[PDB]
Amino acid sequence: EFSVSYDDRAIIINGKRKILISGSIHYPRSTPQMWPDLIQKAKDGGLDVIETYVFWNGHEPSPGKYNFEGRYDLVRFIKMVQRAGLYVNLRIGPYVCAEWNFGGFPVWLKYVPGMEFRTNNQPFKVAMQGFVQKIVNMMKSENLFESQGGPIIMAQIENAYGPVEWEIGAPGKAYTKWAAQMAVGLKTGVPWIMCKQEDAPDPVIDTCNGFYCEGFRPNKPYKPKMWTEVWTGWYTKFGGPIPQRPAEDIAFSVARFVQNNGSFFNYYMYHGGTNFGRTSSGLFIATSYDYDAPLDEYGLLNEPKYGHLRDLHKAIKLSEPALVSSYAAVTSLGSNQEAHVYRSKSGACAAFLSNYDSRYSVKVTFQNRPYNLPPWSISILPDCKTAVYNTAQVNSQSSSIKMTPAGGGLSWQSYNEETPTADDSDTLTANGLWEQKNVTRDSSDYLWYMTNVNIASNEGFLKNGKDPYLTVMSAGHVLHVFVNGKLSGTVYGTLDNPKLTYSGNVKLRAGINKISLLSVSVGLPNVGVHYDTWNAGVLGPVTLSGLNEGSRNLAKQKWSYKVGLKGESLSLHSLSGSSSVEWVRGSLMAQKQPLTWYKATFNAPGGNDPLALDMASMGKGQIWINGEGVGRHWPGYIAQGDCSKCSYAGTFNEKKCQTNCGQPSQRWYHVPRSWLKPSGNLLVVFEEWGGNPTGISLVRRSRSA
Ligand SMILES: *[C@@H]1O[C@H](CO)[C@@H](O[C@@H]2O[C@H](CO)[C@@H](O)[C@H](O)[C@H]2NC(C)=O)[C@H](O)[C@H]1NC(C)=O
Ligand SMILES: OC[C@H]1O[C@@H](OC[C@H]2O[C@@H](O)[C@H](O)[C@@H](O)[C@H]2O)[C@H](O)[C@@H](O)[C@H]1O
Ligand SMILES: *[C@@H]1O[C@H](CO)[C@@H](O)[C@H](O)[C@H]1NC(C)=O
Repeated sequence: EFSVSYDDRAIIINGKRKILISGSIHYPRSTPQMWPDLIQKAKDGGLDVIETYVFWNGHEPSPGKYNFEGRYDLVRFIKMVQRAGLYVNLRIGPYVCAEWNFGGFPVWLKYVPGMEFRTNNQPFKVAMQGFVQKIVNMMKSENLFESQGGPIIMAQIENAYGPVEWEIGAPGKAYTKWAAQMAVGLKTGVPWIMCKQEDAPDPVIDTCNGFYCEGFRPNKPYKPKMWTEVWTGWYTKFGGPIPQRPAEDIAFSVARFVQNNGSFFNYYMYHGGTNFGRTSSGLFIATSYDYDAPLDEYGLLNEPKYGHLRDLHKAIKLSEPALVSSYAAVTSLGSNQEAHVYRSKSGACAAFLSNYDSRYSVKVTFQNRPYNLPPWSISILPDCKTAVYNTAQVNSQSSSIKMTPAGGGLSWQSYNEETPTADDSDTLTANGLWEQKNVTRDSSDYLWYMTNVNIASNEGFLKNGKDPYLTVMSAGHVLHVFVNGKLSGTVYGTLDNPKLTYSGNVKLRAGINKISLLSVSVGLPNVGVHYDTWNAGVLGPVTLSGLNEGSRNLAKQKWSYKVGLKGESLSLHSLSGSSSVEWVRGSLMAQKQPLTWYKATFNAPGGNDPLALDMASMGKGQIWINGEGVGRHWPGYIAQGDCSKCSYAGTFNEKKCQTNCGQPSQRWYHVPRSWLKPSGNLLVVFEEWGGNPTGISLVRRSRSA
């Protein structure tokens, strides 16, 4: 009764070939209350398919122990897409990349004996197989594959493994063949895909990802041409600018794919949303995952992009009957101009008129009619006669963002975190430096590295006014050097160069001195060959120079360790644990002091406009609302980059249209309205660096013209 197949031309759904317009919405990057609205906006946006990864590390935070509640109710999500009458592309992975913590892998999986990620490895294959089968059976049980009458029209195994293969060699090739075969073996009833996988074995369709995919061809003539990730922008990193991609360029890129036998394209992202909590964003990925998506982080329409693409879709639909019953024939129109014509025997005809010149308009003559093609544009003629649309002629009104403060400054109470000093009587120690992930298992961003340094009272520097020199090399990502109780410096890295060295004169005194290093990870790496093996934390070298002896290798002494903060162990973020301790009030409020907790109670504003926290007054830390993790803040990290003004025309790259340079990387932090009660809301902020909580203001988001 229902089926999904495919031929050289398209995916065939229930016996009908389709030109499928898709967009990505990641279920855990918004709330269940937001989903129907997001999905409805997608539908009105002209999307046929919603595409999502599955996030293993969210769904299995402990072997055998699963989570499918709240924003992680995968089944609830898929069912809401079905209710909107849209299809689903379930990209199961379970390596997913996605700028997501560890690429989606549960951290515990690293520490399974014999384990090795994304290669021909028995522990890996068992774990991977097990979870993929769990997800497929969960879907099948509720008849959620299209074959069974459900919305899922295809699924992805792995993610962009192709590049990784080339470096890993034969074991990669064997893993690829295994992953494809095992996926197909789960008998979903619908096609399987792998992205960036030139060697995908039948019957798996290999797809394309990027800014443009118009030249791409699947690895067999009898597979449709599909573009699984049309990048709508780029991620925002802490330390980085807000990257935009011009709607006119996207529409061009899409038109250019479709005109050339493309039959499936998917905006990555259609709704980017938010990296909530502390196990969502990957290495240095900002809380905001806006991606300059057609639906902004807050779920509002990103005009004009949203509309311009709605118009594109409308035009593709007018062309569809012709598109699906012919093949693209190319007629040269000029030096740098083409016609792509889909003429069926039924008489139905659709034409695409292109101008690849990035500088000049060209007048072109097609079937006796003149067409002005703006630079870097395509005109779509659904009947081969009248241009209903052109990729550079944007007929939606633009929109910009306003954040209107609402409520005011709340009453704050503080709670100072202690700066721990090692001693003779510690619990968890070793004669060397341990890698952070290994020690913390990612239970917290924080690991204290602690040691004693003995200074003999005859030391040269003691006789004079001098201070010895301390070098702390760390694999990243932030490091606070504490000497004899006091903060001595803070060094921090970038996505590209997460490595750190602190280098400074430290005032030591005769006898036993206390060094305490606060090592902080900001998400776990999520992309790269052997990215799981990359280190975090202070693995040194660590030297103390300017002594009677030459330098002293402090990696070679006894170290002690404290995982996490005490506020974490006390859950000062939840309502129960917060009022199980006692906080400072009034005048004696923690002002610009590191490692501080702050707490306040507020009423939800009225209105139906999305809400954020203005955290400009703050440094770096985490935010909770009624015990639910809003995410990490890091307004302290100023955006660095090249932010020239750009035009839509010409080959786009992620750095072309960057904005907000010399401003806080992310100032506003999304708060889902579904997280609020009318009154008595608990706002907890751990401040890592130092900030003034008073000026923390709640804000209301609208989009003007
Ligand atoms: C769109 O698809 C068809 C095939 O699916 C392409 O036409 C084929 O071109 C190949 C290689 O150049 C020929 O050997 C085949 O004989 C053609 N097949 C058929 C069935 O006609 C066509 O070129 C593609 N369109 C564009 C724009 O390239
Ligand atoms: O899949 C979602 C994310 O993909 C990321 O890039 C993946 C791709 O990166 C290429 O540079 C590389 O050649 C290839 O091996 C893949 O790893 C995107 O950069 C990211 O924005 C998401 O789209
Ligand atoms: C990892 O942790 C264990 C102690 O729990 C230790 O034996 C091992 O050497 C550590 N290795 C590192 C930090 O790489």
